[PDB]
Amino acid sequence: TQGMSVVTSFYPMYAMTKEVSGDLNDVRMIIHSFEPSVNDVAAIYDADLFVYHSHTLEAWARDLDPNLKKSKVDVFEASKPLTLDRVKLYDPHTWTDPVLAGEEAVNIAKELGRLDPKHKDSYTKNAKAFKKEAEQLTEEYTQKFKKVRSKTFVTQHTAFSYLAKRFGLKQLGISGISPPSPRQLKEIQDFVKEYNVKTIFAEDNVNPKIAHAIAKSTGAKVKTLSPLEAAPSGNKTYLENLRANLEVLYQQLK
Ligand SMILES: [Zn+2]
Repeated sequence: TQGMSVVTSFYPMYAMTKEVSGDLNDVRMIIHSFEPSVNDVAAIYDADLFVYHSHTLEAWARDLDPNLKKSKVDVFEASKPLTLDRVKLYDPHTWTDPVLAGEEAVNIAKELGRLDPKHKDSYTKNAKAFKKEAEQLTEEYTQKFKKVRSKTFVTQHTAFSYLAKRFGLKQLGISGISPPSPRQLKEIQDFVKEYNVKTIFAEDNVNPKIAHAIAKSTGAKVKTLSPLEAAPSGNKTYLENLRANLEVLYQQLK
C-alpha cells in the first residue's frame, strides 16, 4: 500500500524486517519441508522485496527466476554475511542467538536502504536499536546462565545449537536439523542420564508423544520451547519473544 511491497518467508524474517522497516513499508509473510504455493510465488514476483534467510533452509528461493517472469522483485538472502556451522550440510538456526539475530536485522536494514535510499538512515536507526536490544538480552542471559544448576537440555529438534554456543550450554535434539530410530531413542535417553537433564522441551505443532515417553522413562518433565519457526501468539517484538523463551529455558535450568 504505502511505500514498498515486502514479502518474507517465515516468522523470524517477517519480524526482523518489520521492526527494521518500522512504519514505512508494507511487510507481509508467506518450514523445513515447506514449498511455496502458486499464490506464494506470484506474490513474491509481485513484490519489491522478498526476504528469506538461507538457501540452506528455504532452498526453493533459488528456483525463483524473476528474470524469466519479467518481474523486478529483489530476492534477498538475509543471512549471507553470517558464517554457518556444519552439522553437527549446515545448521541454519542462527536466529535464536540474539547476537546473530542482530547481525541479520542490520543486514536487512542495509538492503531496505539500497531499495529506498530516502529512508536509509531510518532503516539504520531501527536496526541499531534492535541490535542494541539484542545485546542487552545476551548480557542479561550471559549472567543468568553461569549460575544455573543444569547446563544441558533436550529439545524436540536441533534448533538451539546457536543459542547454546552463545550461553555456554549443551543441547541435543530428539530430531535433527529437520523435524529418530530405535538406536537414537536409546542414545537420547542415555544422553539424558549421562548429563542428568531434568526437562525435555517439546515444541507446539509437533506431536509431543515421543518427548513425553522419553521424559516419562527418564524422570524428566516435558515443557515447551519455541524455535520461533512458526509465528508466536501475541503482540511481542521478535526479541521479546526470544526473551520469553530464553527465560523458559532458565526457569528450567535454574
Ligand atoms: Zn528448525
